[PDB]
Amino acid sequence: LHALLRDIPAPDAEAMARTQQHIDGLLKPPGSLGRLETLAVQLAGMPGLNGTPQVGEKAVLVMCADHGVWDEGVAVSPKIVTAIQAANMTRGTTGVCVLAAQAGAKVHVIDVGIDAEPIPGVVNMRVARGCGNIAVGPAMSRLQAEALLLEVSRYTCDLAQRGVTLFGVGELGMANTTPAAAMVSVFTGSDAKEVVGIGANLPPSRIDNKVDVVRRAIAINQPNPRDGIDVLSKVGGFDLVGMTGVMLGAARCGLPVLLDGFLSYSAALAACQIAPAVRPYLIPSHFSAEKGARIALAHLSMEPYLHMAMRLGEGSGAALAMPIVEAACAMFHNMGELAASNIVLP
Amino acid sequence: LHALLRDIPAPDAEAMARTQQHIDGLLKPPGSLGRLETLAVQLAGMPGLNGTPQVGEKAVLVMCADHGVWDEGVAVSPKIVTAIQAANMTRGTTGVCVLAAQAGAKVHVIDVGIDAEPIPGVVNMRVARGCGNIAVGPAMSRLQAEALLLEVSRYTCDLAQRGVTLFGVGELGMANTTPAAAMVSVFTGSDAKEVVGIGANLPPSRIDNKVDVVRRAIAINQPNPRDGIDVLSKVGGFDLVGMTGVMLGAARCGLPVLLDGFLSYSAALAACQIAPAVRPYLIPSHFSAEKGARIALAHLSMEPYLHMAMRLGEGSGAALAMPIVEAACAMFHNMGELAASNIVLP
Ligand SMILES: O=C(O)c1cccnc1
Ligand SMILES: O=C(O)c1cccnc1
Ligand SMILES: Cc1ccc(O)cc1
Ligand SMILES: Cc1ccc(O)cc1
Repeated sequence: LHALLRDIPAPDAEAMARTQQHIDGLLKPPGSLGRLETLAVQLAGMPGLNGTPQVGEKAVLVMCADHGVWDEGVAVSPKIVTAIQAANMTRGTTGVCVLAAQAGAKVHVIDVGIDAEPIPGVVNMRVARGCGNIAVGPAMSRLQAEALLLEVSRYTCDLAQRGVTLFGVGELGMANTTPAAAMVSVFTGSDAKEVVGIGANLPPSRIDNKVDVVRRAIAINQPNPRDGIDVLSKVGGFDLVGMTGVMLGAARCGLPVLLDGFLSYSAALAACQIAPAVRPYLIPSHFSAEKGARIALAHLSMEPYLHMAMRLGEGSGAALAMPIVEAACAMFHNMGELAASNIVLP
Repeated sequence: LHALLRDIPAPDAEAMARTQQHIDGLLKPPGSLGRLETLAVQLAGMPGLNGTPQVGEKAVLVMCADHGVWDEGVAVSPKIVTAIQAANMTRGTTGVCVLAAQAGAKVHVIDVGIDAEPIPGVVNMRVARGCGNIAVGPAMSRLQAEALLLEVSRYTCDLAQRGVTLFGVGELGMANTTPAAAMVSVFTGSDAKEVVGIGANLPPSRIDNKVDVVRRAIAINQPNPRDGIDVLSKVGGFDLVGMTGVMLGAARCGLPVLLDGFLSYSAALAACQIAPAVRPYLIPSHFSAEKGARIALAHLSMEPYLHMAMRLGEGSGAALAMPIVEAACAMFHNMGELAASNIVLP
């Protein structure tokens, strides 16, 4: 793990310089394609991409798990939905499933701790049957967090070996916006009220309780903000841990990862805390409708491309942005050149 | 034309109601897919779509034309670029070309007034060899505007008859951000300084002159803000007129049109002024980096989906958003249902 972290590659400045010059010479006013140009340069710098913006196979990894905090009344969805939806992921009837198919991406469903019997067809990496109730203690042990990080990381890099060049990250876990808010609060130093949202349609009345739960979780566990693994283990969840693991894995592999929504921002903060070297590999997708989104994104210094007021999760936002990534590549490779048209600008 | 305007259909509220109920029953928390749901309902209301959100063939119409105002020193691009780029559109090496191919859309290049010899392969609807210099008089005659509107409108609806169900609108015309700013200024009642941008890399120094040119255009022509055709003819251009014509045509045909950037916002204001019934058919794509974008969008009451800091034009933003439209349809048609999973929410 320290090995893993040690070996994350830095971005290739040389490839990026070559990319930039190439972009500048395309059939358009310089810088006219804005963020699409910056994206292309970013990709070019990723070692697993072979010095150029390109997209081979795509995969969306969905981390599923239950949370003990559900018992605190922080979520209106029945606990069982996690298990139900996880099975549905195998049938391709879910939101991320539908959106991934549209993008030509494959969905990988991973059970990191669903509180139900095992689901056939789902990748089994179950830590336990749901994590500890963060309100009265830690979600899990540091050892448990570390091992899962390690395990997911490896699975991720392994896909790389099979042609995957672009990852998307997602989750499924009733009550998960609670640990996400706790993490955000801790990493950003924001007060709970500021970052706690309605999650999946939590009634306006029930909010106060959700805020109290987050505060309690923090007070009781005393997570250390300067220690990402400490935070994850104390006030996070298996699903959150798994997402962080994808990010660590893609970076080590020198490949890009598309973030999703709120839950993913939490995991990204953790990952960046654990290894800043991870940052350059992250790509935002959309701007989650969760209340704490703005704060979390500010701390990641990220500006999403899509404003869809989405708040479903599952990696649906990630899938939706994949075409944008492919667009930047298309632009890079298929546009003509100014010089070829004898076009001279100032 | 008055016929044309008379016959624009209202949206089908019945289809929309059915759509909404269907969306609500999908495998997700109600309203969780945000703008993707609203988009789907919007499409369902469009009569040319047959009561459901669907996408058949797609086309991006690019209106090309030169402007006399170029002579005022408002643009750094050589005048000839219009003609050059128009030809390039036939070769598929341009930005919109590359992005359309990615979206599976076909690009239609239409010459409405390029100041050069005719370009083989380009649809010929040339009004004149460039429009009048708006700084000292009108861009064209009202008759000329009306006829072009009519002609483009028809061409548009005709494509419908060949399976096209989704349009994208774009332009190509050196100096065109000048008439666009004038129109915006006039329709919104904003001062020129507020809406005049750098267009295609206009040097910061040269801005003042661009602002003076817009003011002059307005003072001299005295366009009537309550008369969209009056504005277009006086301070617009052939390309701007053509874009408005696409919007009028798609609406009459009961089909959706994706807007592009700044230039397209100008045309949209005109179209809405001319026929408010057009509004429900318009779909924003991205948020142009042009200075006057925010003001123009506010007046259209639109919030784009994509924030890419793009400012190329050509309909590139339109092409880039097409996948989003297809996503809303995919969502609508391919997701499973709550009831089927025995999922009951509050
Ligand atoms: O932004 C998200 O990903 C999200 C928001 C609410 C509930 N679940 C997921
Ligand atoms: O927003 C646009 O479409 C645009 C901005 C600048 C120059 N040309 C087009
Ligand atoms: C130089 C240039 C190229 C393309 C375009 O659409 C405008 C200007
Ligand atoms: C009810 C539900 C459905 C999907 C999902 O991802 C979350 C909750």
